[PDB]
Amino acid sequence: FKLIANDGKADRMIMANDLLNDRIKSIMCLRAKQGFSDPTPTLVDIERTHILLINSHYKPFAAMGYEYQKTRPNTGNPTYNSTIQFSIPQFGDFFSDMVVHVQLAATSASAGTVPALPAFIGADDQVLTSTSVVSATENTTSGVYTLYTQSYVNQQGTTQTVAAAATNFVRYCEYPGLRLFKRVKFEVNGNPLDEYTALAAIMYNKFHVPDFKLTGWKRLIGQEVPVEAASNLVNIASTTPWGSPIVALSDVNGTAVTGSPVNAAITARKLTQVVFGAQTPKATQEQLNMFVPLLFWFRDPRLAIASVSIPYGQRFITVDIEQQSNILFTAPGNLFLQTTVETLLTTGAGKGTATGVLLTQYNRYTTYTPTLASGSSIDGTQAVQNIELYINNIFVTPEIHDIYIKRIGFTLIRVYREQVQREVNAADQVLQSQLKWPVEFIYLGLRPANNIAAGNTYQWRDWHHLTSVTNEPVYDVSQSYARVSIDDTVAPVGSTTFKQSASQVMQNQYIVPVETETLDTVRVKAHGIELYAQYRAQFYRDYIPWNYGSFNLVTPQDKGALFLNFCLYPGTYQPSGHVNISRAREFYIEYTSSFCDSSNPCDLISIAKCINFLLI
Amino acid sequence: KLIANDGKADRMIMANDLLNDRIKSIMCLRAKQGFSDPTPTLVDIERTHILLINSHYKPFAAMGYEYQKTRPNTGNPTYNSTIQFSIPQFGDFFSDMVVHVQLAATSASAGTVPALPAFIGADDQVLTSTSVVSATENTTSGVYTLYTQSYVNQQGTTQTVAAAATNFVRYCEYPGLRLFKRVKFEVNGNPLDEYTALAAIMYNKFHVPDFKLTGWKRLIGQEVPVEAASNLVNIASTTPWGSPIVALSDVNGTAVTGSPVNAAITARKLTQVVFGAQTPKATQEQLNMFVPLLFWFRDPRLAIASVSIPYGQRFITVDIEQQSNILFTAPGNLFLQTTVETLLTTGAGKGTATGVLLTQYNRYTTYTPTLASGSSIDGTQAVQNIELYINNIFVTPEIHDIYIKRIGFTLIRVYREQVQREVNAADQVLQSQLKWPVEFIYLGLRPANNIAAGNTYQWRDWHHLTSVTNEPVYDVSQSYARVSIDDTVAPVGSTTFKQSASQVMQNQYIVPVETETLDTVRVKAHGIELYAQYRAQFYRDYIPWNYGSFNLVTPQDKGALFLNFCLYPGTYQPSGHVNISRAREFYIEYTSSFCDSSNPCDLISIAKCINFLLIS
Amino acid sequence: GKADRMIMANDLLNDRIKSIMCLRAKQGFSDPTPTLVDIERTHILLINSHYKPFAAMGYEYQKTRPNTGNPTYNSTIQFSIPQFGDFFSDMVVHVQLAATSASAGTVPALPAFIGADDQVLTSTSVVSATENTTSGVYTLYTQSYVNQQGTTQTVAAAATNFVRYCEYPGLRLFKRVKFEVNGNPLDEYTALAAIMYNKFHVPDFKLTGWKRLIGQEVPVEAASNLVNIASTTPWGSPIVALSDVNGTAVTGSPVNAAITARKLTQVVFGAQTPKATQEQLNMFVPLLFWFRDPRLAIASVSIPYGQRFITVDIEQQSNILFTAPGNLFLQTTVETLLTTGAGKGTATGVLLTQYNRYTTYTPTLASGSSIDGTQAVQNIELYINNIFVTPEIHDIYIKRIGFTLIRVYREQVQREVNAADQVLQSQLKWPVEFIYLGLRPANNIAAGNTYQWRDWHHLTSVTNEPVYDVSQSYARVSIDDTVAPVGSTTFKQSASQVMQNQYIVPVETETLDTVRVKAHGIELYAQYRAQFYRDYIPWNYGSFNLVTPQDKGALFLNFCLYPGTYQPSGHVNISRAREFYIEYTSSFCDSSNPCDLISIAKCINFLLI
Repeated sequence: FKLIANDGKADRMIMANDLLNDRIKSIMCLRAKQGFSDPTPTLVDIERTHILLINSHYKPFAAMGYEYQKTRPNTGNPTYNSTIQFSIPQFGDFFSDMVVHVQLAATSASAGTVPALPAFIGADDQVLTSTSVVSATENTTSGVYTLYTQSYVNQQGTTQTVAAAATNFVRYCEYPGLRLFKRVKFEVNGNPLDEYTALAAIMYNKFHVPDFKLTGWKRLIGQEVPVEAASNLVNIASTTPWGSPIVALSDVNGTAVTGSPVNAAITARKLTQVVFGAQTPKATQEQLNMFVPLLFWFRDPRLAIASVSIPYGQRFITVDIEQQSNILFTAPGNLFLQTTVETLLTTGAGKGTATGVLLTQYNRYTTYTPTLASGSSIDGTQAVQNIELYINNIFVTPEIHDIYIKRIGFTLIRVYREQVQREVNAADQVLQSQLKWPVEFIYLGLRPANNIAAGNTYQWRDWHHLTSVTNEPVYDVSQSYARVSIDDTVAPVGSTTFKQSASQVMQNQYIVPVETETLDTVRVKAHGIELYAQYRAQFYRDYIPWNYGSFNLVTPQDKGALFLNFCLYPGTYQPSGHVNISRAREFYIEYTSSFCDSSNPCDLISIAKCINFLLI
Repeated sequence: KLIANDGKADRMIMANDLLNDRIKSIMCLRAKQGFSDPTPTLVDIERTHILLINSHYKPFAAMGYEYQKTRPNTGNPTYNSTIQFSIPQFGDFFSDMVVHVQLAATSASAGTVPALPAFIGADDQVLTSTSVVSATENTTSGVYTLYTQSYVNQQGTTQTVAAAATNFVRYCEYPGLRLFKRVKFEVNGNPLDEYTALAAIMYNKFHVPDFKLTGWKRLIGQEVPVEAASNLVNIASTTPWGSPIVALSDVNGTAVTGSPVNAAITARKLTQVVFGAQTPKATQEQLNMFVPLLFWFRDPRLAIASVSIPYGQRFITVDIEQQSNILFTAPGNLFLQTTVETLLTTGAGKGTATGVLLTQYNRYTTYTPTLASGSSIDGTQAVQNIELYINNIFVTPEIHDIYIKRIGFTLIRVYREQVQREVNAADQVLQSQLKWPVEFIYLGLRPANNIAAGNTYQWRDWHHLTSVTNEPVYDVSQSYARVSIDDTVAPVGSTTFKQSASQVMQNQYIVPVETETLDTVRVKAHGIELYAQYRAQFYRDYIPWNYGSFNLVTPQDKGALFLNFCLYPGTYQPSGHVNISRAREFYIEYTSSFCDSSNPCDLISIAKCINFLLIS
Repeated sequence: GKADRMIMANDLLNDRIKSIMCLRAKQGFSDPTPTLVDIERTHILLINSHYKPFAAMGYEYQKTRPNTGNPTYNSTIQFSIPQFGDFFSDMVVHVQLAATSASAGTVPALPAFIGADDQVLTSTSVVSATENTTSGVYTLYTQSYVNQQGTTQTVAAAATNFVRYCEYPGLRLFKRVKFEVNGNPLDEYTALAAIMYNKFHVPDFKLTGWKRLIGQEVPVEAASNLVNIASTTPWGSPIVALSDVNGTAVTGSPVNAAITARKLTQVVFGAQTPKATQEQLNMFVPLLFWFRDPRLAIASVSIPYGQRFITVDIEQQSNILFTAPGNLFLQTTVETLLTTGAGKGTATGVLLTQYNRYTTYTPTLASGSSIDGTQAVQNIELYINNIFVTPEIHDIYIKRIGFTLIRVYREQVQREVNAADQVLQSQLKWPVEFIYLGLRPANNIAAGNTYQWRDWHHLTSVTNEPVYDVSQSYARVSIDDTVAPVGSTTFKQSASQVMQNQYIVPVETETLDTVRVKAHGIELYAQYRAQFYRDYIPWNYGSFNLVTPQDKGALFLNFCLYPGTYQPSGHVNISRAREFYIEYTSSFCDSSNPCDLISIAKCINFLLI
């Protein structure tokens, strides 16, 4: 390998090595001519035209150091559903990133009871005890007698008695640290300098937490992380779990049989994910510790705020705490409704009834439904045991401090501007009344009001979703077949003395959350001129987040998270585009919906990140 | 305390004594020169030191951007045709481009239940419209083996041979990437840059990091996994097992191996489901894709001046793939049930249909999803809409005339593709497509069977760069039954104590096992070894791991290889290349343990080259 | 206006243009049009295809064998760094371990009896029973060995274990990795450093390559058959879409599926999965030195050939390769027989009404079947990126750069038995950017830990929680065609519970509750919960250079603003680092659970040319 540095027009345009050699020849000639001791050029001489890919240079930084400080609230002992205020203490010359430690006590539901059994299903042979409800359907035409049985059991199968003791489990809503803070306000002189709601926090959750930060984020805000679990070998090369009668069969013409398993060719095991954190129902949710970070522009160290610039007299962080009934929820515990259907096929007298004779075919179907206990609810006395605000304080030399205060003048900042418009219309043009500055981009969703309804038993999960979520069962079913001869003098093949039994039992059940999009098209108009034409929803949810922002902008998992973009580099401090303030006044977001109507009201959530300034 | 000066280390890193000397100096000068405020500027400070707190930014020359969509000039779009778009006149510059493709809802044509398979056993053969039955006697063992096959639906209902049955339909695994057979950007009828689907899958493997992946999938029609939670599988302090087996101890008090104990955590299982375009469905709903055009000017810095490429002769030209390479037939609600029953009788005629005293009965059952006969894709499926979206950029008239006058030229990156079919285990392949400096090359050896119509897995293998075989993974439901048929005989030890067992296929998984087609790669140019003969994993794993930062993904595909010649692949600033001279006589040598005459493979080679584009 | 004036300052720009064109016209330039550099003195151009030419440079990799002869486990291997390029940069080690199997062994002896009655011992099964004449339940215990197909294995017959590699074997094989210069370690690190990198510095756009480089298996996505088919159901008709006598849908009666869906599962079949034969393992273990950065490649003339070496100490095979249960399983069967007539609850009781079977399978080691100690290190080679520059620039660079800033590892591991302690960091004597911290239980690396192959790199106490997939089964059969079955004891009951699969959940118990950091009478970090160092700090700092770790015990004590960048951005001063205390709280570590406090610091040093 030799390094060729001048090979035609392409190398002269990319490396320009002959101009570089002419610069070096010429620069050594002048250094010598002028009386310099060392004629060889300086590294910045070369870097006037060329870039050095091998370069160890760095700049010394003006001396600095930082330290975190904890602070308790001014507002007494913390509770749910209250406003908590923090003073920004006088410590560092600057303060930067902030995070709040939240501690919620271990908690359990109150003792309740087993509820009443369901109603009868069949019209005949109805018996209701304290442990089961039995009914039947007769069918004297076919000879099939169908017997329904429902009962309450625990996980081990032991039947529970109606009105006996039973306790529900408890669980947290998904991303509890994000729902806990209804509003977060940075306060100076009584006036909000910036504030955001849980709506802005979940938008951050959907758009700005890439994978290399995701496990820490979920742990910071109390969301359970899946744990990987490995099975036994399911495949062992050169063998099979199947009984040999069905293994490696060939038909009478020598063709390998379709549906006949053959030995495995690899040795493998299965991976499955389990969760057992705050969102998983438990008899006792243990103490929940969260570190909810505050999503203000000055998290950036370059944008730390001068302590002398904001009077200690009234600089506050203020956090409105959510109600407990929106954070902690009941859910079925160790109690399951067992539904059982049995079919009896008789041929003799009384066939199709409880008195039929000669039973040829028995079938059984059994599902299990996790059931809530009655009178068992969340402990309304659950203590908020601790809440403390952490502030990164930054310190600089007195010389640099003086120069810095006297010379920057102003700093560019980003603020949140929210608006929530209730909608029953399949199409509307909503004036964006709350927008008043240059807007870089707008988070946009159309969240169905039902996602936050107390009557929605999936509110713990649906609350941060921006679509309509329907719940889709996927059943794991175990299938049995059993055959038995009851006459030891008669060949069973072809005989009714060769009985038949089969059963289908629910092994498990998953719930698939199917998202239904609420937005079809979105149009952005200002003074009657289109900022965005009427484009399909997937353009703002998939394309714009894919194309712009690099590792600062995440293509969101939520099918309802839309990104109205107006700059070229949405993540970066350096400005790169916005919508002017005269247009920011008369600003319309027009949507079309296949979902929203009077029967399904929705909230059009628009959250804008706007450019503002701070003088010192 | 901020320390700022601990000996050698702190001067080299922070140089604070120097900084304070500079401050004293500047303050004395500005006073002596007659400045009223002698405090240094922030600019003075930064000539030697970096300020870790600095809100400085630069104002940007005013610019905005807005998208505009246009319809093709070539009439109504269809499969297997050429679509051409004009790049309309609108902005001073045009940049990122995406194309909305809208394929209609579709479903397969009505077919019939196929014929039953051939007999398996030689004895007792009976063929009926609903089942095929054959047997194998064994009068030595007493085991009578009965084979029965039939067609059923998901509910298990028998289906008559030649009865109506309809296949499901699915899209291939990245329909947006396969659909655009070729994508050209023509100026004056000549291709300035063009790429094929092979370039798109290379982008899919190397340049879609996970924080862009979900959106990327939704843009090009790849279904996205949905997380699904199950009921509780572990409840702390209890167990699903029956109590006779729980927490056993042997005669010596030691806990029994294989005896379950109560759980110690409360947990549920997470599982992923898909139900999008690649899942077989009765109806595949309307497919709306937004396929990004992977040209260099997608970078906003590198937008194309509209004055430089005149309207009326600039075009985006897309060649559309055939429908049969995009939309596919799959089994629907029809399954081959393959049942094997073994009857162990011990009385007279044992091992025969006339055996008397049945002791043990075993049943084994698999289900195989089966295609219906004469049920294929709807060839009339319409391309309902295709539209090119171009981001237009507007700048001030003042900067526009300045920029076009002074910028001179712009760097561009072009695709240079060569495909060579091979039947050799080893070979030297001249790269006749390389005319310009080469930055890096995407390399794969894709078996021809991956894109062949006879491969029933083409819908999935088409983008893979290895040989892919299908290993089954079975979930089996094992049952046992035991029944005494005589109430006067003690069951234990009595042939009246029957035995019955069944093995039922609960589900089946297909594991795609990758067999690598490349063993080593050597790169040789003008008689110079650029890369010595190295194992493939050096190019697939180490080079993508070490280079490119978040611009280079370590590919999942075991056959995706990255030949690198620059230090920062993905950046605009050039960082190394292969000169034109060596690019003009460039050989890729490979060795392969797979490619022979029975397994032809395509040595796909796609280079990214540096070229230049002049103004105006 | 007002807001745009400060962001774009277009009025000032238009005047600078108008101003510049006037001056150039006065001074007699042919072209009054301003330069782009003129514009960039005040404004930034968002559309700009400018670039600088780079001083010519190419690179090539070179491959070298050791100086120490043929490689073996548990030895020291040294590579020279040959004279080739003007600079050398990133380094990677190709390791090739031969295909291997366990030795032939035997089916172990069967378990002891369980019940006190009716004990029977053959070479294929153990049987024992527990009577109950009060209830009439006769319980029958059966244990035996089978293979995966269920064929009964005979005691003392042949059986071979399987072989598996420990997790991340490329990170454990390199016990010590070392860049020696003029006889002295310039930088060195152990496997503890490498696993910290595994936890903090491998983002997921690099993760599949990283795992393939160091011998960690990659999960493979696998799709199933349709489990939901819209407008139909797997359930048989009698239980679908039921309504009660009031017209209300029955709770627990399945309905037709609304979507068509299929499952995705993940499987592994790489070096961590037990196999009859592990095929030859090929790893490319990257060497994690500071000079992997091309900007910081070491100049050849400054550290010439002959006084520069890479020295690697190889782990013992016993901590890399492990035996595992192969195709051998302990089947544990319990059968209950409820009889009501004479002799009820014993083996002679008549009138059997209810049968139940419960069956689990436990993978079982074979006796006398161990790993192959002859297993060869078949090849080991060091790859070095060499960089070439023109003679003119190289002469200038070697005369002008002066020095380069470097980063080096400083490790201390102190065994602890205290629930709380304040531990002096004796290994820090240079500025400190950040420290990786963990309290690893000593049993995670213990040979007596069957799960050592998995726990060795974990920084918490890992416990194993089983998760079972149980197949439930029911059977009824009428044994008298002249008696109506409903309500009759001639209508028999039968049920079985068979283990379909078992998963093992690694539950991590944290060993660190709080961490406080002191240095020379200064609190650098007040006593905070571990989750502040594990979760908040890696989340807020480092951008794509700092991954929030999955290991619940990995902590990041940060002392800089931009960890992972070359430009310095904060450090613990030399005076404080020289008297440095890390105080911890533990709810796990005590006399019975020894733990190792692992502190690995990244320190700043400098290198002269």
